[PDB]
Amino acid sequence: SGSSGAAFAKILDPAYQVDKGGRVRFVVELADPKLEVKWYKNGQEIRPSTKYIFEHKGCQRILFINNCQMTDDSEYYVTAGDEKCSTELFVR
Amino acid sequence: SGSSGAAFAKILDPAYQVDKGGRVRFVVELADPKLEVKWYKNGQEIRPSTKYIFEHKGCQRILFINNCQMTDDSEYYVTAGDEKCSTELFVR
Repeated sequence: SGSSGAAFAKILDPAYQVDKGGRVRFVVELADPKLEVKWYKNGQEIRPSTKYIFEHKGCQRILFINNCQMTDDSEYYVTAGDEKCSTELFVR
Repeated sequence: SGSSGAAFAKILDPAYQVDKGGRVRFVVELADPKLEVKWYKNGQEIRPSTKYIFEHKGCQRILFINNCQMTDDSEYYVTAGDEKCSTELFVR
């Protein structure tokens, strides 16, 4: 059963919004504080840069997207273990 | 912006569980009571059968999976408009 593979103590909200030029913060909580996660934008892996800042605080895994523009208006997902959850970012 | 495409008033819960031989009920709520939805099991469209019963009550879109077995332990998603949400079903 997929039950033995549960990895998310807290998943992403269904959707988030942000004003143009603003910053959005995505947060998920893992059961295992040592488990690694990967973030994706519309299916392509996101990596640390000036647009994307990643933080790891114990069980929390955070992704900040800076200077949000319409190019950032998209679906995003994060993987942990054999699971994944997604969200939609709406840029105003 | 994807904001003008929002179609889910209520999305699926992150995960559901069910006992072997039991029945599970998935429910989502659309903003538009006339909008059609499609359900998928691990990426393949689910159709009305004895295993799958679909109900439409105003804005609510429901899917019942009967006689759940380990074969039903899987990821599922539903689409509405240009959006989709997913969930995991754990069979005990």
